[PDB]
Amino acid sequence: FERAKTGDIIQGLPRIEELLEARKPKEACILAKRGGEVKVVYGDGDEAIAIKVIESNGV
DNA sequence: TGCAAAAAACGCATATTCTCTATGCAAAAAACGCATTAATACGAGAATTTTGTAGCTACTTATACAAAATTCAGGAAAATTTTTCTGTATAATGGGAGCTGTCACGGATGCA
Repeated sequence: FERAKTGDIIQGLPRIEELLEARKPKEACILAKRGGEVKVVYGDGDEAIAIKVIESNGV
């Protein structure tokens, strides 16, 4: 089962230092070059759990 | 239970009279004066005489040389303790002791 890794005893003394020295909050790395739109749900038509990201103007 | 009323007491007629307010007597204190004697103090004399001043004299000390008769600081032996060095001869042939339950981070390497 998906299970709680959320919180609402969250964002406390630890959840700030990770931004103070500016570490890797979420360690993500999404890019940008503008398109941008609903983009199906994951890029191109998505599919069974397919995964991509988003586009409007762009090449 | 209202008084009218009688007798004896209790109130308007003086003797008595007796504490009482009132002056002359008298006796001894006292204090004042006659006063007398003695003592408290003035006068003179020369005697002691201590203090005040000078010079002499004896004691006391200012000072100038220094090795007195005694203290001490090294110097150089011992005296005993202690310290460093050297030496003693069978065989002996690879070292124990915890680290193994922390979370998270930042490089820094290895390993295909």
